[PDB]
Amino acid sequence: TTEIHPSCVTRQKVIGAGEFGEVYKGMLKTEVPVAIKTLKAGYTEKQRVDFLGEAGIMGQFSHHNIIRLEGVISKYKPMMIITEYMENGALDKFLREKDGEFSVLQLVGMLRGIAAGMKYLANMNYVHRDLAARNILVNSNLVCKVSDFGLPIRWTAPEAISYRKFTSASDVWSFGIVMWEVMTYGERPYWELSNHEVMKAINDGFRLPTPMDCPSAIYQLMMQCWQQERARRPKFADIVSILDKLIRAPDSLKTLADFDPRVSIRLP
Ligand SMILES: Cc1ccc(C(=O)Nc2cc(Cl)cc(Cl)c2)cc1Nc1nc(-c2cccnc2)nc2c1cnn2C
Repeated sequence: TTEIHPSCVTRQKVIGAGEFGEVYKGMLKTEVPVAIKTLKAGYTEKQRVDFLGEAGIMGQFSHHNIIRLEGVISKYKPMMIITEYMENGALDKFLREKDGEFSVLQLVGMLRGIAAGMKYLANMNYVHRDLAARNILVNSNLVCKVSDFGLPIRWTAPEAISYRKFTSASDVWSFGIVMWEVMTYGERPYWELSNHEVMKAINDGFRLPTPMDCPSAIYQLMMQCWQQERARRPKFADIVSILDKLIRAPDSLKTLADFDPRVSIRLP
């Protein structure tokens, strides 16, 4: 993993928290903006193994839709994981702050990118376990990069909740939920239902209703991500292929799924 000298890093502002340290925005000289996760004095052996292990896995990833590791500081303390900086931040907040501002084709493009990143992770034998819009970063080209900021009942497949079976197929369930987040501009899955009410609804066969203005093909795809039987869900290769074909024949997205009105307004 590329080792960066501390003199090349300037931490500027705190942007969040890590396992045993803080996360910062800063600048890297070689200035490019970067995000910086630190491991502070007193960290345990297990925290060090997990921190350096995370850096090592991130260093093996090279994909347009996966956050890119700039380097690591391991030879000096505090230790640091340094990534590219994504100007538009996390996707859930981004869409909530830009409600209605994008075209259907732009939104589906986002999903294609997320799906390509997930196909790569799954092929690399990396199970994400926490896929949600809050863990996707957006750059100034609208490119979505799968990330993981650490800690999700509403996003998690039934077998993962029930007996802790996390696989790329439970990640597919989560991707379905991410599709719904994107097409709703960041609505909260299942709205005010409690965690127990969500699981009961899922077990009894209910599923999230179609978003407003949602292409029929897109709702059909998210519905197939939520099959109870794990083996029946599409693989990420299937998802990428479908999304790529829909984008390349964009008239395919003009057919919309019926939106079930929660409210009726009667006017003459
Ligand atoms: C520094 C860093 C370290 C680790 C990871 C990461 O994704 N690790 C990872 C991903 C995979 Cl797919 C697999 C495995 Cl093994 C590990 C990401 C970053 N970078 C960012 N993080 C945050 C941030 C904010 C608040 C709280 N925590 C983080 N904001 C950012 C970043 C870039 N731009 N912005 C606005």
